[PDB]
This record gives sequence, C-alpha cells and structure tokens, in this order.
Amino acid sequence: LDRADILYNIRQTSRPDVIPTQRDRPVAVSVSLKFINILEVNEITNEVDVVFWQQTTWSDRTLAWNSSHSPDQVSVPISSLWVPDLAAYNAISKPEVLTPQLARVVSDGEVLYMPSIRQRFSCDVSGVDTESGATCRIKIGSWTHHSREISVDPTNSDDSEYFSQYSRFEILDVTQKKNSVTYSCCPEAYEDVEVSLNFRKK
Amino acid sequence: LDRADILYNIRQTSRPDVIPTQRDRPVAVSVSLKFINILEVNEITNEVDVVFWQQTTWSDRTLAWNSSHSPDQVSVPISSLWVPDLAAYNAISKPEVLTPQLARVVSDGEVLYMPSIRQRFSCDVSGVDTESGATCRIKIGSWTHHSREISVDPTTSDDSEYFSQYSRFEILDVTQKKNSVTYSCCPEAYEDVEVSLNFRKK
Amino acid sequence: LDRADILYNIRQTSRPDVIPTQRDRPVAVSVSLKFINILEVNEITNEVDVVFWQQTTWSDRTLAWNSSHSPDQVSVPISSLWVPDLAAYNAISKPEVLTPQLARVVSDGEVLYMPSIRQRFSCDVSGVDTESGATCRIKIGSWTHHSREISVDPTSDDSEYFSQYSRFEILDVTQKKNSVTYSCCPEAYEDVEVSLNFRKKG
Amino acid sequence: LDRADILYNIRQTSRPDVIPTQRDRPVAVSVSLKFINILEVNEITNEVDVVFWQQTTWSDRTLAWNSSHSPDQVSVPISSLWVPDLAAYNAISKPEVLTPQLARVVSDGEVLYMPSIRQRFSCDVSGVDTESGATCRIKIGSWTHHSREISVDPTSDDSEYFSQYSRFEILDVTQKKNSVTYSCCPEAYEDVEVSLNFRKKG
Amino acid sequence: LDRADILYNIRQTSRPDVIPTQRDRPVAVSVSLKFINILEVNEITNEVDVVFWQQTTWSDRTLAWNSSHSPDQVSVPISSLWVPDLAAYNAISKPEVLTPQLARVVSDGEVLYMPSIRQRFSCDVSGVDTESGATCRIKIGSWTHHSREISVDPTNSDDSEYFSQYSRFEILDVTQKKNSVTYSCCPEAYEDVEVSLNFRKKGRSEIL
Ligand SMILES: CC(=O)OCC[N+](C)(C)C
Ligand SMILES: CC(=O)OCC[N+](C)(C)C
Ligand SMILES: CC(=O)OCC[N+](C)(C)C
Ligand SMILES: CC(=O)OCC[N+](C)(C)C
Ligand SMILES: CC(=O)OCC[N+](C)(C)C
Repeated sequence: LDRADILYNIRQTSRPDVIPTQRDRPVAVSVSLKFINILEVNEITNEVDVVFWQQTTWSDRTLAWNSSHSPDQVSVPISSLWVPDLAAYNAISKPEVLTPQLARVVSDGEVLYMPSIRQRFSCDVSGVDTESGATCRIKIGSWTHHSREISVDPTNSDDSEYFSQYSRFEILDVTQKKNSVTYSCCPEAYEDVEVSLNFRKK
Repeated sequence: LDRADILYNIRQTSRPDVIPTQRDRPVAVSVSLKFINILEVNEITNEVDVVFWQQTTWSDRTLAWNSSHSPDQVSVPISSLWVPDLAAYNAISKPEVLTPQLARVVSDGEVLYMPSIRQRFSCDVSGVDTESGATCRIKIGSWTHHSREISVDPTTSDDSEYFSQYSRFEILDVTQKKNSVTYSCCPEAYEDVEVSLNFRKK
Repeated sequence: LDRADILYNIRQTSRPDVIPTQRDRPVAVSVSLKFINILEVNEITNEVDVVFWQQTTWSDRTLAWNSSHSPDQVSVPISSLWVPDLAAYNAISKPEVLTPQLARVVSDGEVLYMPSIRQRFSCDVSGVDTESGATCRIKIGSWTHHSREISVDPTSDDSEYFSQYSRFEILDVTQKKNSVTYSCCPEAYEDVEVSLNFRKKG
Repeated sequence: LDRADILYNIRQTSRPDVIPTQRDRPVAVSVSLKFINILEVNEITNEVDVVFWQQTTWSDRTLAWNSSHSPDQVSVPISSLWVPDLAAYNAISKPEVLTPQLARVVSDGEVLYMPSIRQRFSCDVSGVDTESGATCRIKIGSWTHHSREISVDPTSDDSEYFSQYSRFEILDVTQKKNSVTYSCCPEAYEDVEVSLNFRKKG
Repeated sequence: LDRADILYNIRQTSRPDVIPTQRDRPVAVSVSLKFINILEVNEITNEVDVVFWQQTTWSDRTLAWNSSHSPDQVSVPISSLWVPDLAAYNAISKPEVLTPQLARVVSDGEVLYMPSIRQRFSCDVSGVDTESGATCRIKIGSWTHHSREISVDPTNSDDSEYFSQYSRFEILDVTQKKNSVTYSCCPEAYEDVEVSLNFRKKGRSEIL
C-alpha cells in the first residue's frame, strides 16, 4: 500500500457525514487548547481576541489500514473525514482558521486535527491589569451530539509553551475541566470542556 | 438500520429544494429565540448587535424511517435538507452563523435546527440607560412563502437562561407574538414572529 | 404535477446561462427599489450606506407549466434560473445580500426575485442636514446586455417599508428610465435612475 | 444557431484552463483602465483606494461560430472561459469585483471582459493637495505568462466615467507598455503602466 | 502534445491530495520571501502587516511529460496540483492571497508557486524608529508533514529588489535560516525556514 492508494480509499469510502460510533458507545474526543496569542482585550465590553491551537483527537476505525509494508500515517483534507462539530459556547465571532485544513490519520484509525484559530470571546476580563490577572473561561462542546454519541475530555506542556513572547499579555495559568450539562431544550446531557485562562497585561 | 444507511438514504433522496407540505396544509414552523449576548448598542443610530440561538422546528415526513433496532436520531448537514427561508425583516447585516450547520432529525420526521447567530438590527434603543430599559423588536418570517405554505409560531425556560452574565446588558423581559401581514407588493398573507426584547445597561 | 415535479423539471432544464428572449425582442425587466434603511452618511466623502429591497420581475416562458390541479407558484433557488445581470453604476462596495436567495416563479413564466441588499454608494450627500435634504441618485442597469436584449423599466408609498428608527427620513423617491450610449460600445444600454430625497431627523 | 445552442457549445467545449495561443504567437491582450472614483487617499502611508473599470480584450478563436442567421454576440460567465491572469504589481488588497462576472463574446472569437474593481494600491501620493497633484502609477501584467505567451498593450476623455462627487479630480491619465526581466525567471514579462495624475478638489 | 493535452492530462491524473515523495525520501521544498511592502507597524502591540512574494519550488515527477515538439512549461490552477501545506507559525491573521492562484509547471516536473500575500504577524517591532531598526522574524514550515516527508530550505540576492519605494519603511537586511524542531506534542521533527527582516522607519538616518 502506498500513500496514493491509502488516500484514494479514504476519499472513496470515508463517510464525512457519519459519526464513527463503535458498539453505540460514544466517540471519545480529546480536546486541549494551546494559547498562541492574546491580541485585543476590552475590559469595558468584556471581550477578548485570542489565537489558539486547538488539538483534537479521536478514533475512526473505518479509516484504518494494514500498515505492514505501508506508510503509518497520511495527511488528509478534513472535507474527506468525519470531524466533530465542536463549538465554543461563548464565542461572539466565527472561528477564523489560520492554517491548512488537514488532519493527520494513523493506520490504526486515530485522527489528529490541530487547526490554529483566531476568535473573539465574551468572558470576564476584569482584573487584567492587576497582579492576579483576569480569568477568562471558554466552553467548548459538541453542538448537536449528546453525551452518549460524543464525549469530550481534556488531555501536557507549559501553558506558555507556544505562547508568543511579544504579546502585551502573559499567561499565569491554564486549567481544563470537563462538564456534563442538561439544557431545557433537550432530554439528553451534553459534554463540554471548560478551559480557564488566567492572564494579565505585562 | 444503522446511521450510515439512514444518512445515505437522506442524502440520496431528501430533496432540499422542496417544501414538505402535507395534503396542501402549510408546514408549521416553530421559532423561538434565546438571547445569548447583546454586544453593541448605539442609541444615536438605533442599532443593536445581538447573539442569539434561533430554535427552529418543523416536520418533514419524507425524512422518516422505521426506528426499530435503529437510531432514533441523526445529525444531518443542512445542505441535505429542506430548511425554511426565515429572514429578520429589520436586520441590517447578514446573519453570521457561529456554529456548525447541522440539523437534528428524528425518526418520525421532526427536524430541529438551532444555529447560533450574530446579527445587527435596526430597532428602538431609546431608554437603554434607564430603569425601564429599551424595547427592541425583531420580526422573523418566511421570506418567499405565504401563510398557506408556511406558518410560523412561537414556542415557550427562563429568559436569561442562556444569556451571558458578562454582557454590559441585562434582560428584563422577552415576549413572542405572532403576526399575519399582507403587503402592497403581493396578494397573499405572510406570517411572522415578533420577538420583543426588553433590556437595559447594567 | 406537484411541487417536487415542477422543481425537478426546472432544475433539469431551466438554463441559467441563457437570456430568455422571445422573437428577438428584448427581455422586459421591471425594477423598483424600496428603501428600508439609511445607515451611514458621510457628507465629506459623499458616501452613503443603504439597505433596500430590490424588486425585480421578468418573464421566462421556458419555466411555464400547466397549472391545472397543480401549484400556481414555486420558490426556486436563483442558481437554477436565469437572472438579469443588474449592476448599480455608482456602487463602491459589492452588494451584500441579506436574505435567502430564492425567486418566486409563477406557472405562466413570471419570475419575482426580491432580495434585500446592503450597499455603499457614491453620490451627492450635500444638504442632508437641511430642510430640503440631500438628493442621492442610484443608477441600475444591465451590465453586459444592451437595449435590444434587455430593457429595464421602473414599476405604493415611499416610506412604506422604511425603518422608523433610522436617523434619516425619506422626503421623496422618484424613478426615471434612461438609454445611454458609452464611448466604449456602439450599442445603447438601459438603466433606471432612482432619486432618493432624504434628510437628517430632528 | 440560437443563444441556447451557442452557450451550450461554449460550456461543453470549455477549456477555461487553456491559453488560446495560435501558431505559438502570444495572445494579444488589450488593457485600459477607466477610473470611476478615488475614495481614500493617505499621504502619510502612500496608499490610495480606487474604483476602476478594467477593459480587457483578446481573441479566442476556439469560441468562434458561424453567425449567419445567428446572434452576433453572447454574454458568458467567465468561469466558462479562459481569462488572462492579470495582476496589479503594487496592489495591497485583493481586487473586489463590484459587477456581474460576465464576458461578452463575439462570433469571430473576440472576448470583452470589463469588470468594475475596487482596490487599494501603494503608490506616490505626495502632492495630492497641490496644483500639480500627485502622480500614482499602477502596473498591471500577466502574473505567470511571459511575453511569448501573453503580450499586454494599452489602448475617450480621462474623466469620462469619473464620478463628479469624488473629493478628487483627474488632471491626466497616461498608459505606457513595459517588458521586464525579473531575477526569478529568464524571460520577460509584459505590463501596462497606468499613470494617474490627480489632486484634491478645492 | 500541445498545451490543451498537457493540461487535460494533469487535470485527469495528478492527485492534489498526494505528497509526491520519491523513494520515501522527503520532498525538498525551496522557500524564499521577497518583501514588497510593510504597511502597518505597531510597536506597542508588536504586530506588523507585511506584503511579500512567497517563492515556492519543488519537484513532482508525476507531472512530467516529454517536451519534444511540445511546450516546455504550462500554468496550472493550484487546485489541480499537490501544494505544500506551509504555514507561518507567528501569523495572527489568515494569509490574504492577492494574485491569481496559478503555479508554473516545467516538463521535468518542477513546480514554481509564487503567490503575493498580505499577512499580519506577531514579532519584535522594538527599535523600528531607531538607526538599528527592528528585527522581525517569520517562521514558515510544513504544518502537518515532518522532516522525513517534507524538508524546507531557503534558496545571495538583493533584499530590497522588489520592495516598494513608497513604503514608510526601508529594509536594512534580510537573512534566511533553516531549523529542525521537535515539539512536545509530537515525536517527529519539523523543518522550517526562519526569515529575519531588519527594517526601520524612513527618516531615522539623517546626517545633516
Ligand atoms: C440540535 C441542537 O442544536 O442541540 C443543541 C445542544 N446544545 C445545547 C449543546 C447546543
Ligand atoms: C418573492 C418575495 O420576496 O416575496 C416577499 C414576501 N415578503 C414581503 C415577506 C418578503
Ligand atoms: C461587456 C460590458 O461590460 O459592456 C459594458 C456596458 N456598460 C457600459 C453598460 C457597462
Ligand atoms: C510563476 C510566477 O509567478 O512567475 C512570476 C512572474 N512575475 C514576476 C511577472 C510575477
Ligand atoms: C497534525 C499537526 O498539526 O501536527 C503539527 C505539527 N506542527 C507543530 C508543525 C504544527
């Protein structure tokens, strides 16, 4: 098997509209944000503009192949793959993807999609100019799939590992927590990850 | 019947250009806005920038399947479905959809489409800085289908249920009213929902 | 014949690239603007930001069907139809279509496409803050079809749909037809000239 | 041959990717700018915002038809045609096409594509507020085709279509042809240099 | 073979989704930036707005043809070609491509893709108003391909050769360096080119 064959097969038979549930267990989706930059902060309106690297991981066994004498991995356009419908509940602008939209697929079926994203958020910006800093919370969850179809789980490296040293801001701490919430509109629980960003103006 | 089959059938046969009228009764569309955030208000120009959750519900029996030993629901890209052509009569910017464009389809034919939307509106903003607050009205209706083809109806959860606690504004009250209007441009009646948002600066 | 059949036939055969001329007479296209809002006015740069409903009407007999025991009308995506290539000669931004892109087709072949449009124009804004107001002229014509292929012709109240929350008010609207030859092309080109007399509200 | 047949044939034998060279002579492309408006000028940053009408003309003999008892001309979507890859070397924003994207094709093979374009340019703006005015130069050439494949050649009162409501007035427009060798490639690339002499009005 | 045939063949069979590796050696991609303009500089926020030509070059032997009595080269829409997934690590806006999206393909398989791009970057802008100027660094690498699949390499030239004389800024120097980096996220190494742009505001060089 070579890369041409593997990509042909994926394109011909991958089902980007079909959630790859196994045994009607939920698809486990790992999510972790690495912050790259904080661009604009407005303490009056409580809005922040952020660039982040959104690492997303899940299994789709329908993508698997025998890698004995073959590539162990390929890069695939996400339009050819099922991708989880993650949304940030407190976003106030659409996500602007800055990077090429390619996922990495491993022969066992694991998929890694790590786009870089610029997006505005509404959150608590008070204290950004103090020693304690502000604590901004971002909630990311599946938009239409409940906990029995998709479960999200937080995953690492330094919080500033990839954070720009030229930002006006600095990261004090990042914590990631998981939630399961029921909403009035729907019978089922929905999972989300809540990322807490503690940051301040230098 | 598995998801893959259900989604294959819907893609092969749903017809997204055809309004699913039964027995030439109008398609009943339920609409209700849940406000998430009020971002920019300009009392001088009478313009408001709003984020809201537009819950939309209707029946398309052509999507139905026998759910014995089958999923009761699937998520479907809205490009594969008929979707009502709702428009806000007093919008002054195009709707910016913030979330993944997926509708949820139930085996009986019920469709639930609930996008999160950012949009600018022209409305009465006077009094936003008083105790009584301002009352902004948004009219949403089918753009090209008259009352014999589509009827819109509001549906009744608390008003601030999903409203951001970090907005500069707070919601005092939300009411939803139904209208049937004839215009000079056309002979038939057009139904709309009028949502009244009473809000003020905190 | 039901909606599904009518829409299937139109999709299969309608020819969106072909101007529906009959007997080599020009296609008669009716155009009338209904102003909805005036958003930004700059008396210094002579630029105005307008929202308007663009009523456009013409006949395409190739879309006709026998409406005995059939719907008299359907809504059709404009990508399935021939649509006139109208352009505003004094626009300085591309038209932002705010509404669903659907035309209404009658069984006799009449088409009604009426999008809502936000667009910036360069015109005479002087006097906007006086009793007489400013008079802004917008010229709309076929971009590439001359008077033997397409003729445009203007076709109730002025402030009928004009927002009561605008900073501006409409004093008068007149619609005039022109036939112009340019230095570049030997042929003549029809346009409608819409004159908007408006001023700042007290 | 009616218009439907001509357009069917063009669409079916669409090679919009193939430059229509004959006998390995270069395709001769005529270009001339008609300025419509100058919107924003910044003497500090040396940036100008311009609206102009780009008249472009060339032969594609593969589009020809016998026009005996047939239309002499048709309008064709440019996605069905080969179009020259012209770029403005000193542009600092992407071209915003304001008008319908249709070319006019004559039965002999001549093509006429004249879009209206809003674009920002970096050029010499100094002296814009003097009697002599500023002289801004725009260079337009084929981006990837050298002089043996495409030749560009320049070809009416300078302000014939210039808006009388601009803050600026045109003193003079000259068009010059160039043939340049770059460090990147051994071959010469042709361009037209348009010189716009303009000043702030009084 | 004429142009029509060559373009038909490339369209029908070229697999824009398949990296053209030979012998499982990495695809060698050459990258060099030619700066055209620096538009907005903010010393407070450390952001710069740049226009540049991204010259990109690589071999795809699956595009080759026998050029006896045939064109030696064609222009091809990049949607019909494999193109390297380069990204600027310190970009803060998406690249705005200003030019037609066409690559030039030579009969031997060599591809040259040279788009003009406007993009905002986060980098060190301090000293932009001094004689020494600022030194802004831009790192460009393959986003998802590691060093065994894609290697990037910088291409002596004139730095200001295409730089606008009407910019508020002037280029003092440009250097291009190659890196190979391992990240905590992933076991393999990723190559990038680091381009160092030394520039300053005009006016900051007087002797009189
Ligand atoms: C169909 C749909 O949008 O369900 C919404 C679930 N929630 C509340 C997580 C967004
Ligand atoms: C075809 C069409 O746009 O009809 C308009 C109906 N209305 C007034 C609800 C928008
Ligand atoms: C092909 C073409 O654009 O002709 C232009 C006609 N005019 C002057 C009405 C725009
Ligand atoms: C392939 C390519 O972009 O060649 C560039 C020619 N030039 C310098 C006219 C833009
Ligand atoms: C799949 C993927 O995005 O890998 C990331 C490699 N890196 C760190 C160069 C961006």
